[PDB]
Amino acid sequence: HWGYGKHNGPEHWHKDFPIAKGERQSPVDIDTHTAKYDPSLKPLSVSYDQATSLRILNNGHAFNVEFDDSQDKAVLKGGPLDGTYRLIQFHFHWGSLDGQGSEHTVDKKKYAAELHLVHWNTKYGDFGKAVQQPDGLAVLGIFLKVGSAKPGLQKVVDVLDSIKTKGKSADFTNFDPRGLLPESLDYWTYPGSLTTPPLLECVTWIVLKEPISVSSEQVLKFRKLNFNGEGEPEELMVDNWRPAQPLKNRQIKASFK
Ligand SMILES: COc1ccc(S(N)(=O)=O)cc1
Ligand SMILES: COc1ccc(S(N)(=O)=O)cc1
Ligand SMILES: OC[C@H]1O[C@@H](O)[C@H](O)[C@@H](O)[C@@H]1O
Ligand SMILES: OC[C@H]1O[C@@H](O)[C@H](O)[C@@H](O)[C@@H]1O
Ligand SMILES: OC[C@H]1O[C@H](O)[C@H](O)[C@@H](O)[C@@H]1O
Ligand SMILES: [Zn+2]
Repeated sequence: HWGYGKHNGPEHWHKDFPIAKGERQSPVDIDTHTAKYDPSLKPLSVSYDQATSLRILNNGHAFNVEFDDSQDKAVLKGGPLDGTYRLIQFHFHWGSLDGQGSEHTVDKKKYAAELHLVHWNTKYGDFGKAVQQPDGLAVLGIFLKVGSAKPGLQKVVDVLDSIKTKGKSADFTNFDPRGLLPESLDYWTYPGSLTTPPLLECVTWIVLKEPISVSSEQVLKFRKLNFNGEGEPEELMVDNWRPAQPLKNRQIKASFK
């Protein structure tokens, strides 16, 4: 099965997912000097006040905090997006050490971790149909750097001991994802893909420029999770990030002048 190790990591994925070498793969390095301000971008609207979180799951690659997406409870609109995109889940990618962990990089800088808030375009009815479309998904990416603690992350941190191994889940109701945002919504945007198999080229990426700060203790608890299932030899869930992929025939646009 695909993973992040030497024998099943990103350099192997193309053998079962040939789109891994495609024209629109993610993540990418964001060259800030090359990225151009785009006056055609509309204001970005993150509308999470009615979000309904349900559950947190260790899926063997990361942990997903899942939302009720049966209605427009928590949506992303505006910016580069045409129409309404509905929040389905968020997850993170992180490193074994503070100096790596993000998927996107900024002028080749790697952050300690990266948060992905995943949304699907409601014109396509369901996530499964959305991932058949070139504008099916919008992922809001947020970098994490290590410094002061992020208070709105602590509830996530504290439940991780209950989902240590692959396949474990726990109730995770009444979690407010607004507490994971930075102050500014300045962003870069480009067309890309899922960063894990099946690597589908369906994503409008919106990557915020301002990182959030989390404490060393918070990210250390991410690193206590396990890739393995219960009873199996312990493999710490660390370095679950894909490196930057070729930009090819793309441009990164900036929301800010
Ligand atoms: C059993 O060994 C493997 C190795 C690689 C992969 S892949 N292509 O990364 O999904 C799958 C299985
Ligand atoms: C299968 O669903 C997904 C959704 C999102 C992502 S990512 N890591 O945000 O690009 C990967 C896989
Ligand atoms: O409990 C987390 C969040 O859930 C939402 O459905 C509520 O409308 C918010 O007021 C609350 O902060
Ligand atoms: O032909 C000029 C155009 O080139 C494109 O590649 C850029 O995205 C536009 O911002 C520019 O106006
Ligand atoms: O908000 C997410 C979770 O945070 C804490 O774990 C609370 O104890 C729990 O009730 C809640 O579901
Ligand atoms: Zn991701």
